[PDB]
Amino acid sequence: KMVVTLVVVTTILESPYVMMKKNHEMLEGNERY
Repeated sequence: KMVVTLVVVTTILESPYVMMKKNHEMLEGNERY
């Protein structure tokens, strides 16, 4: 075929600031918290 030619945000689990979700093991990304 055609061949070519050549922000880290840290935190800690504290209520009510950052808490675990219900389906935290069933979801991924930034929606886990």
